[PDB]
Amino acid sequence: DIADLRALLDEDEAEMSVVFSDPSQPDNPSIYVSDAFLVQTGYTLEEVLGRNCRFLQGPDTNPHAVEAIRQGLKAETRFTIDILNYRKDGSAFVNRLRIRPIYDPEGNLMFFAGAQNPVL
Amino acid sequence: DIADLRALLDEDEAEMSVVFSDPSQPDNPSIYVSDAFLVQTGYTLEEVLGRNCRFLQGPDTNPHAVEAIRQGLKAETRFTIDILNYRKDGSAFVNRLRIRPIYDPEGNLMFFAGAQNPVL
Ligand SMILES: Cc1cc2nc3c(=O)[nH]c(=O)nc-3n(C[C@H](O)[C@H](O)[C@H](O)COP(=O)(O)O)c2cc1C
Ligand SMILES: Cc1cc2nc3c(=O)[nH]c(=O)nc-3n(C[C@H](O)[C@H](O)[C@H](O)COP(=O)(O)O)c2cc1C
Repeated sequence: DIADLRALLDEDEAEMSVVFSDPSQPDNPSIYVSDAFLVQTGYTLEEVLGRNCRFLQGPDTNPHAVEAIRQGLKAETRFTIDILNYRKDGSAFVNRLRIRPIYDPEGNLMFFAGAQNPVL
Repeated sequence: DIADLRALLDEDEAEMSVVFSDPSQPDNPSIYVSDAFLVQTGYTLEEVLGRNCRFLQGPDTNPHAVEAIRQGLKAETRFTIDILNYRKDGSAFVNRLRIRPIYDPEGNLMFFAGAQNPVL
């Protein structure tokens, strides 16, 4: 039996590119990625599940934006950042990335939710 | 924001005593316990959340039934066992315990769900 991770999505996220990660696993890997994510990025589920989402970054991604995300995750707070991301075919797009922490009833950090929106 | 763990309950479990545990944490602690569980066992949420459910066992609990549960968990399969359990006030009851594993989209074990039913 498989956990319905999508039952933890916000209303805005249902038709969105969204990723859930497990920060209690080494390197905070994705444990769920929506079909919209896979469509936008050009990957199959097998290519990305269980990997840290940094594979979306590429040669012109700003390293300070990457460090900003890393510190935002450590802060365990809601944040949004515009970051240059890349599809499997090498094409680049500005990604408005919104991340929020999700806690268990004890109050321990449980998951991160990250929603991607191409900036048009 | 808090994960709706109860959104992973089976239909029969909603008005039941149920526990979810996190086997990736040391000693497989409870991360969710229903109000029906707390009512039947006589505990407050603070007294039991984050503890392994073996606190339900007591002086006349059969140690082979305990070992059976331990092996069933290692097997990652659905199982049910009748085991003598105890409330905080020391009173004892026969517990028909049903446990099932819950996996993530990758297929890795994610949670255990355990439902308690007093045998009448
Ligand atoms: C749920 C989640 C979703 C993420 N989505 C993206 C994303 O869409 N694009 C991106 O560049 N980084 C994303 N990240 C950030 C990377 O996974 C990583 O945290 C970032 O590169 C900083 O960590 P690092 O310095 O170890 O690489 C996401 C992180 C999480 C936890
Ligand atoms: C989700 C879950 C619910 C459990 N519920 C009970 C229970 O109601 N009564 C009980 O005696 N053991 C219950 N257990 C079993 C104990 O937590 C523990 O696994 C058992 O005592 C065997 O492990 P041990 O030999 O380390 O004690 C439950 C275990 C899990 C994972």
